[PDB]
Amino acid sequence: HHHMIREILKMGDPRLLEVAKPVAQFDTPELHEIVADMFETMHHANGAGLAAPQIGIGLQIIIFGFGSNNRYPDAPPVPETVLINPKLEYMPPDMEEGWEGCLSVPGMRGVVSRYAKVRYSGYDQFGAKIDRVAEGFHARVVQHEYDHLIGKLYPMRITDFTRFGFTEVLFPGL
Amino acid sequence: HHHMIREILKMGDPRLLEVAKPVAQFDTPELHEIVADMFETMHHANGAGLAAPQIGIGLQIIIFGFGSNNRYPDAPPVPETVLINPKLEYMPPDMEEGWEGCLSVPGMRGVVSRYAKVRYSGYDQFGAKIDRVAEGFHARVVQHEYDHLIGKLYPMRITDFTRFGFTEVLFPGL
Ligand SMILES: [Fe+3]
Ligand SMILES: [Fe+3]
Repeated sequence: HHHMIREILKMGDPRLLEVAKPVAQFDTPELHEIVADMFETMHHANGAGLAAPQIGIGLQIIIFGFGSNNRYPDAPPVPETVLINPKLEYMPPDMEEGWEGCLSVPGMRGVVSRYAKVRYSGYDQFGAKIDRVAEGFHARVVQHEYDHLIGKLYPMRITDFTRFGFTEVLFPGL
Repeated sequence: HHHMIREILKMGDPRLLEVAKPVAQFDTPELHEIVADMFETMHHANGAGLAAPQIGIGLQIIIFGFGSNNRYPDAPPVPETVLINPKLEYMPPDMEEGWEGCLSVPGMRGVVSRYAKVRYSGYDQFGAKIDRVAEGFHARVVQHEYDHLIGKLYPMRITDFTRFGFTEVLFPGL
């Protein structure tokens, strides 16, 4: 055996449009391996977050968080988190527009409106409960990764396609 | 003073969102050079068509046509055409969906609804009048290149973002 980093599926793959299945058991060796592979893939690609369907695993698992990120240099530190079987609550009415990218949409960015604040709950990989209120970029990452679990990619959320394009044109300094 | 092929602007460049100005004088040395550069750029990139704003020239000039095209291998021959100051007439109600790409959106395809038939008129680079009715892929490429003159790129026309993604995933053989 030689370890191979897991590849990220690109938009157009029908697996990214499926609705992920819940994780039935926590703290299994296999789940610890999945989480390790997700962090390895996310870190190698300078991701802000990653959802398991993006590496072909149809499960409700998301990871996110960094101290600094050079694909999103304006983003503040976000707590490193493993969030399994998430439940989100959106807090209307305050929305914020922001530029988003996605490792499954390589080379692009677009403006997406997100809730300024969300509640999220779920479980870590050991089965411990998580229950938080998030705002700003933290809230944006959680919404973006949650969307992957319900088959949504951020171009589906864009309303203004004059603000969608290639990162090297939109953000040359990056 | 070596000739440099003109580069194709990528989506995100604000020049692609502008509304192109009409050509005021036909049959000038400058116009013949623009047309030559457009064909050079289009052919090198296997384009089905090209609009002057895509090479940074804010003028109402489109070119299109080929015997065969390897980015759209199912497309039939389309008459090679230079169309300046185009006037299009859309013919409702018959619409057709088809997979479109764009040299300004490298690496992607998406399903776009177009009129099955259009009328188009305008002038060639010598100032002679052109007036045709086009159907199918011929009508599709004329609509696609005309859109470039009014600041529209095909993701602005997509309504089903489950059918938008990377060419290498959607069409592996290409
Ligand atoms: Fe994503
Ligand atoms: Fe185009």
